[PDB]
Amino acid sequence: SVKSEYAEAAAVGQEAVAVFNTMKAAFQNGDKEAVAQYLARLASLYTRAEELLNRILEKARREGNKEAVTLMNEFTATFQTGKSIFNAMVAAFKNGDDDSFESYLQALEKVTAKGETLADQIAKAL
Repeated sequence: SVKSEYAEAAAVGQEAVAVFNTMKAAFQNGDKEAVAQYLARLASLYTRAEELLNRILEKARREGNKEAVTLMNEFTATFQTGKSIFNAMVAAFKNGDDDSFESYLQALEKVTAKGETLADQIAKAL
């Protein structure tokens, strides 16, 4: 079902949350060796989630589920905000800019925590 696919994409999302929190602890400890690996893992997770969310949106459209389309449009636009912030973090790590890294990390956390309200309504609309 579109709903089973949504639950799968939500689980990938929660996987990225878990890796993000481990990455934050490593950043705070100064384990540059670990942060680089977590960043690569997160990028692969975000790429997968984006693909899954897009397939779900296109299926909702083909089903004529207007309400799910609206919510998925709003959700994917916010997903892109987080992805822009994540890309900025990746660049800041590569430049050695821990100050910017922390700032972007904090921003990505609240773009993520504020997207929580919408993920719940998407499940119910699909």
